[PDB]
Amino acid sequence: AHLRAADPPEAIVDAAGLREIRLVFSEPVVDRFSTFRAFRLSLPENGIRNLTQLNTLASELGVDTEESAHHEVELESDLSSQSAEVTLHSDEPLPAGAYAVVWRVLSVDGHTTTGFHAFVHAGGTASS
Amino acid sequence: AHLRAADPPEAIVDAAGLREIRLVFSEPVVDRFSTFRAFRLSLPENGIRNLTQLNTLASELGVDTEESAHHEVELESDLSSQSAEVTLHSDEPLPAGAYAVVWRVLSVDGHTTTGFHAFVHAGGTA
Ligand SMILES: [Cu+2]
Repeated sequence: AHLRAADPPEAIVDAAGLREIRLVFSEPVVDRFSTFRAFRLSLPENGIRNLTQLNTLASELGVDTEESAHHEVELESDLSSQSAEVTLHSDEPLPAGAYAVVWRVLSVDGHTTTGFHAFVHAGGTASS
Repeated sequence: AHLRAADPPEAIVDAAGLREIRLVFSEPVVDRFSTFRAFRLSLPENGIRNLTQLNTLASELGVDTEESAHHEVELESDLSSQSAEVTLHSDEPLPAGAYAVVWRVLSVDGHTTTGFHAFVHAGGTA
């Protein structure tokens, strides 16, 4: 499988009120065996200067990351579109910050893949 | 004259509770003839992918921008360090967002320059 589509995209977005992340894969995702988590990333003193730097940080996290050593976003996932689309619904609106979603997916073809998708939320839980 | 340094710098910073922007120029700034404004930028639907894109948005603003066409930050400015450093104090903590600071400076050498500085505040007010 591979990721076809993700919203928010890999971008600095405003999106005040954001409370969901959507991923669309190229194949149906098998339930149970596929898992999804997201993190609010700690930015280094004086920040990051492009999304390449953000991607480097995000690439080190995974589904077996330890929650107490990081800042996990609590969320609930559901499968749709004959299980090719995954919607991650956050408990409350996401504040501003840099975020990564990480996964391990077993696809209908029987292969397991891992990956991540990262973005910068420049809006807050509500409109300025 | 040119900008030597700025804090926040041109980056994506967390900086929860940010309420001031410091700019340091290469020459003393003349008060009154020099002015400073800041704006919280509207990002496009697709978001932006890099800070060059941020620069593009910021570079169109200036000291003669119309306040009602934008989202201006209410602030007070203060000169120091024999007038080469400018501190911009925001009236409330800055909410998260992309920002631009713009200026027109008259330097003690009698020359006027314009410029801008942009950053992304990815943290909140606390
Ligand atoms: Cu000059």
